Formats: sequence, C-alpha cells, structure tokens
Amino acid sequence: GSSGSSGVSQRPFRDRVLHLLALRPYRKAELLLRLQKDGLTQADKDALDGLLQQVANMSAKDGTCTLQDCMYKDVQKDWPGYSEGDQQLLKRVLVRKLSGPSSG
Repeated sequence: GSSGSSGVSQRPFRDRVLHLLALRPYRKAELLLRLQKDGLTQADKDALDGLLQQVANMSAKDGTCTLQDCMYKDVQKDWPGYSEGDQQLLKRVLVRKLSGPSSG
C-alpha cells in the first residue's frame, strides 16, 4: 500500500522471511519454495541460511526454523503477504510473543 497496487517483491528480503516465520515455524526447504514463488536467486538462497539462524532458531531434530520473540517487534500488520486468515492468525501469535508474563 504505497504506490498503486501492493507487492511483496518491492519489500526487502529480511522482511519477506521475517513475516513468513512470524506466522508459523517454517523449514529451510519449505521457506525456500515459498520465497522462490515470488523470486529467489543464489544470493538469496545461501543468504537465507545465514539469515534464518539469525532471525530464527533451527532445531537439530525436527528441521524447522522458528522466529524469535524480540524479532516479532519488527513485524507489521499491513504486510501484502497476509490477507485475512493469516492476519488474524498473527494476532494471537503477537500476543503470546509480545507482551507476556513478568520474566519468561
């Protein structure tokens, strides 16, 4: 929502993945195919592996990446990626992550 229509390509790369994981845990292969749908190159593929470990946590058994708790603070609600079912889903997620118990 900036000029004419809305597009995800116009948005950076960190945001493209920051929003994907924001919803639910996304794996390397699963997230790769998701980004590839809009546009993914060799520079984004390799960079993704290093970005996920930074803006996400990977398990040594399951094989899925989960967005951090503080990283959620850098998440918007007007993301072209979402629409309705995804937006509402992110709401309950933001609550569990952002603003919670005293320490934990």
